[PDB]
Amino acid sequence: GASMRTLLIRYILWRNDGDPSYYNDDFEKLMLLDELVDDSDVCTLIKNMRMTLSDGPLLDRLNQPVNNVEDVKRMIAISAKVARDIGERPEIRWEESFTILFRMIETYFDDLMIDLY
Amino acid sequence: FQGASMRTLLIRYILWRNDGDPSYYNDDFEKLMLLDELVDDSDVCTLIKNMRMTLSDGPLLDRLNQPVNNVEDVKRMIAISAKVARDIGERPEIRWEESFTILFRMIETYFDDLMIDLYG
Repeated sequence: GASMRTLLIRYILWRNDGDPSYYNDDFEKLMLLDELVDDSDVCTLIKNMRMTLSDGPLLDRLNQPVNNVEDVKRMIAISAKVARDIGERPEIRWEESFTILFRMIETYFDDLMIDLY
Repeated sequence: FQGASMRTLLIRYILWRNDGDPSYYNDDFEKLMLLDELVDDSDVCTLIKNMRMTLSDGPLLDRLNQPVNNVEDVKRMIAISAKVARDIGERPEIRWEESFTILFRMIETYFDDLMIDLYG
């Protein structure tokens, strides 16, 4: 694939629904990032992002800085575990969640692709 | 259709119409591919020019100044999104999140009707 954007959208949506038909081996290197976030912190991060039933991960509400590729990988891991824990529901506004994620991490796509691949 | 989200389905479908990657095919997409009949391949260039799209843009449907009043209009918007996504090429600079923001703001209220009309 040519797009980190397309990969991360697919990965996060798959972490949300856990549908084995939507598995791709492209996801295996992204799943390794789960180590960067404790399952115990996920509910804390959801409450810090003031999330309603209509919200996907809203990372800009964590007020945590993104200065390097390691911060990016933590934000992906947070997105994945939050996506996992909030449930597969039609009202989640994924487009708003991805807007915030890519505004935050876009500039580090080169560093990220090197670090993973 | 055994999924809960029209949003998730349409994001996956449009991204697959963009890259044509057979590993990202899903049979969920077959009913969406039938909507291609609502848009002639001949008009796609015209629609792209009318949406004033740059190399960094996905489909920007709100610039068509076309109405969305019923499920049939929603199906045409999906078809336009699919063929434009097909014709603009798989490029990393395309800002898919901006394109999906516009599509779902336009069609979201018709999601229940759409899921019934397509999948039962």
